[PDB]
Amino acid sequence: LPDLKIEKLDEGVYVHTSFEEVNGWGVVPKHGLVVLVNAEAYLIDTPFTAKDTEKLVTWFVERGYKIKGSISSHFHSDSTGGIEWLNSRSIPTYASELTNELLKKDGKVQATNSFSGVNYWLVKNKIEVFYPGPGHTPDNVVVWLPERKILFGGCFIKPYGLGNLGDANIEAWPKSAKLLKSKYGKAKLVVPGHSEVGDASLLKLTLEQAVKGLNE
Ligand SMILES: [Zn+2]
Ligand SMILES: [Zn+2]
Repeated sequence: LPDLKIEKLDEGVYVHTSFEEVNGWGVVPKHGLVVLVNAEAYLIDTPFTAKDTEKLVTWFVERGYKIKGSISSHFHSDSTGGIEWLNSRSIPTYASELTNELLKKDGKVQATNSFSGVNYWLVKNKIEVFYPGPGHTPDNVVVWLPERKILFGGCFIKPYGLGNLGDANIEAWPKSAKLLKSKYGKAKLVVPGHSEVGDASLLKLTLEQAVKGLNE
């Protein structure tokens, strides 16, 4: 029910926030990014719905920023819900091979472009994809913007509680978070999927929460 939000975070970097009512959770916000590269837009995660995906795309297109592509950080609908709509508009969609395998298992439309293995450049030296290992989901990836030092952690970054454990790997999450913290300690900003933007301390807080959740 709250409207899509689009807010500038940094030069060429915007945070989009969409909202869903989730049974037992109440209203759940979902953050992704729009990243501008030579005045074209890349969507980092789609909103939950085709409606908010269209609103997001239109906001940029009507301002002269063509959509070059989207990438989805994991198979959950809060990262993937707009894939069908983007595909229908011939906008390239990206997801890991494993994310696409889990979408297909969940009866969902797949991204048209897949990648495997651990580091992938969506845009050489500008938008990097990294797989830290299983945590929130088996397939969760993070997106790094090296020129800005901004990490989109997505639903893997859980600084105050692990959220929905439905598809989580509570055994692997601590090792995965330790690796992410080691690689991205230099981050200026970490953008979580469900919590507000913070600094690199969110990598430590996620590790602390994963360690705490394995204990039970
Ligand atoms: Zn999720
Ligand atoms: Zn999520």
